[PDB]
Amino acid sequence: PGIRGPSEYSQEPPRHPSLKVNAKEPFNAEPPRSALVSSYVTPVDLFYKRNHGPIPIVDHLQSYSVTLTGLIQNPRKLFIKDIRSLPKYNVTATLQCAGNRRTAMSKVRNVRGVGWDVSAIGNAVWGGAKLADVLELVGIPKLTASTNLGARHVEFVSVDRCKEENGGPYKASITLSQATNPEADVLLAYEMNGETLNRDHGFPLRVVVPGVIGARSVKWLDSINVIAEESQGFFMQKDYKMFPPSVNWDNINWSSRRPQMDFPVQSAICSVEDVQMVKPGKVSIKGYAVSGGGRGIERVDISLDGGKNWVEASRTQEPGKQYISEHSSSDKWAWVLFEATIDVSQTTEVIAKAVDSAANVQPENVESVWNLRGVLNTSWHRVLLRLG
Amino acid sequence: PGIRGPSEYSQEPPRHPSLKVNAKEPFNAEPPRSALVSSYVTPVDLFYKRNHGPIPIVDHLQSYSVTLTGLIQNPRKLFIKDIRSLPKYNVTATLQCAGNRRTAMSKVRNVRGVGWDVSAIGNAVWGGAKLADVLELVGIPKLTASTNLGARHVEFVSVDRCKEENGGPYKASITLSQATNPEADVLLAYEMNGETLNRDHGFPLRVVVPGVIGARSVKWLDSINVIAEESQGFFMQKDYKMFPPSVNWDNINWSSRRPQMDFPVQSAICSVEDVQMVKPGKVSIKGYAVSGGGRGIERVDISLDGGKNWVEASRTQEPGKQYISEHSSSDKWAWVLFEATIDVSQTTEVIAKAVDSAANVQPENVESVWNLRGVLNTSWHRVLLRLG
Ligand code: MTQ
Ligand code: MTQ
Ligand SMILES: [Cs+]
Ligand SMILES: [Cs+]
Ligand SMILES: [Cs+]
Ligand SMILES: [Cs+]
Repeated sequence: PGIRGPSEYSQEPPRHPSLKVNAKEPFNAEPPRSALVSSYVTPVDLFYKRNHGPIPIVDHLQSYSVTLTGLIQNPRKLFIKDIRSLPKYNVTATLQCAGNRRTAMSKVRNVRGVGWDVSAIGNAVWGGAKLADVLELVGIPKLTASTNLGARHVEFVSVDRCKEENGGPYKASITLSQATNPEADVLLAYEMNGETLNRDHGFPLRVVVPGVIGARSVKWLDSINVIAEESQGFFMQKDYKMFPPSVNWDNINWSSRRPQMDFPVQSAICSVEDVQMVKPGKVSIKGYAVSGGGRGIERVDISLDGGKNWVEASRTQEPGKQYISEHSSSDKWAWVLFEATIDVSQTTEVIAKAVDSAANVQPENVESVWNLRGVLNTSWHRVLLRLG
Repeated sequence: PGIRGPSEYSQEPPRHPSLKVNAKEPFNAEPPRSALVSSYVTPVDLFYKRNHGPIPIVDHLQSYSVTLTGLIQNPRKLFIKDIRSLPKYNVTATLQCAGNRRTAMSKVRNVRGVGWDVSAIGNAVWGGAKLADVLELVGIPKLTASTNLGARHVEFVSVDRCKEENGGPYKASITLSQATNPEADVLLAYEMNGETLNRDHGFPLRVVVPGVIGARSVKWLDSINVIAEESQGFFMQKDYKMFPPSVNWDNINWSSRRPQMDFPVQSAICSVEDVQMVKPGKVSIKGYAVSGGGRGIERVDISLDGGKNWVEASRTQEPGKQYISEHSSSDKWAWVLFEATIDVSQTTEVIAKAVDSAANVQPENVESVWNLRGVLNTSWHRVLLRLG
């Protein structure tokens, strides 16, 4: 034991004051819209924070370890020294919380849960060890779907403490396939944006699962548990699922839906507020677009006339570099930043929507995708510009 | 030379007479709706047929070969005997033509091209050698993105002859990443539904690229050409791209869009016609749903009231087996068949839409996704039931 998960909030780390706080305990927060999109790589200070419990505190860093157990030949135990000695990779990858844009779905028909605007999302450079390498180390070769021992899934278990698990830890799981395929870039990350991982973001070690919803990138690892069936954790089985609009608290059956992993094409306008005063002339419409599953953004469309007509915005990743969608130069796990300059002379509704590399679209209206958990609001984002 | 590509249509193979023919020369055809969905595995007789030119004819089977050239150490030449001696795989995979459902898009605003109804799609068991294995044979190891010789793409060149290429061959390409990853199941297929591959479908050898539009699964292979940049073939650069609705023949710039590979969530009702007479009582609404990229179908929704309310249809792959979406038992490259029994007492509009494992949705209206080439019509399919 080099680390503990507190059961109360007295030793929480400090955060940037500019953060819009959606829940204090546990800590759930997001940057102001106008700062989200200022840079392609999200500074740690401004990277959104989503926690189900108190933040773990490390008393003694050497003596911290991740335990490799379950359907494995030799249940080893891996120290932070051991993880840093594996071949290091740097993966650029956006974490988007499945809760992103929930508040606007709630406004239409109420949802229980923490409120989020348009910034429950962040892009960072993750440094660490590939999970496939770590599993090779324990007798599970690369590109394996299942083993002779019955292994099919990999469960990541935290050291934190959540009310929902009655004081137990946050957990998630992924398939052995995904875990064991180095091209899927699942990372045991000990670094974020070139610095040592912070407390808020999972120090000393988190999993990062690219192209998958935020909720699966488990922070503050206690164990990596190789198992026969998917994790039966509360947050795999009784959350983070996409129900149809007909489903409510009286008819919900949690086993009727599969756990959400991949996520669909998303965009939002960030350079202006949902209802914003402007001076006549040129206004810069800037924002983000992403899709899960390693799919890029082929197109961002912007409309000034209630969606009769669209004009195409520009798209960019690393600044200077030209963005190309299904391409070896592109950062396939990361968002894409969009900009369009428009001419305003009158009170104007502006709308943004994105289309990904697989030609997937965003739903026109929240109503068609409205869901009980208030997740994956990918409605066309509509903003209103007014003449002040 | 054991095979040739004709320049004229005098030696075309026979087809099933039930086929609805959309163009005779070259041969472009699709089964009647009502037969499409009778079985999970589409019989070869009824599997849709899409050709840009005359069908190649083989005069001498031994002496046919595929040539491995380009950015490769030892330009080998591989005979059909050699391909069959590699480890055989059987992959279940749906080919959907990017042109599927084009005619309905054209009704709204005219598109140039061959007309298709709802059946430019088919599901089969493909037998052959993995392309990753074949490339390993020529010194390119598995899970490579690029090589020291500058290789980044793999181009498949046919032996056929197309007007568009001025008598030259149909070609496509994929990334070295996709080609070389055995989990992507790219196959050099010599078998289809347990029999030897037909002429129509590429005898003796075609590529099948799962989870990617039909157009990339190049038939009647002449050469597998490892190269530094994407193929400059006509059908990669000047076709099979997804343009926004504002693009027309006066403003089109082909380099403005990337070549379409993955495709989005699609469904159609097949057990009844777009306008159909029924007797009061119980009517079975049966169809297909698919998505590209190895994504499953999480949900199919059916509405009888103009899309105010939806009820969930059932979903099935292999009969008897229970379909589960992101699961080891599921056929991730294959379509999903849906059925719902409904009660009709009155004249009724029925609507079907699907939602994939990544929670991607279908666009409500063609207008929003209308495009010049008339590809990837994934509009909600609406049918009209009348009281006769
Ligand atoms: N140990 C641990 N405890 C958590 O509550 C926990 N929650 C997260 C969810 S649920 Mo969601 O609501 O799909 S977004 C999200 C991210 C947030 O990463 P970060 O704080 O570092 O921005 O951490 C995931 N990882 C976790 N790990
Ligand atoms: N050699 C060759 N010539 C073709 O014209 C050719 N066209 C195809 C397209 S273009 Mo599309 O417009 O996206 S659907 C489709 C499929 C059809 O395979 P099959 O006919 O056996 O169903 O083969 C692709 N492979 C090809 N291979
Ligand atoms: Cs431990
Ligand atoms: Cs890159
Ligand atoms: Cs050849
Ligand atoms: Cs399977």
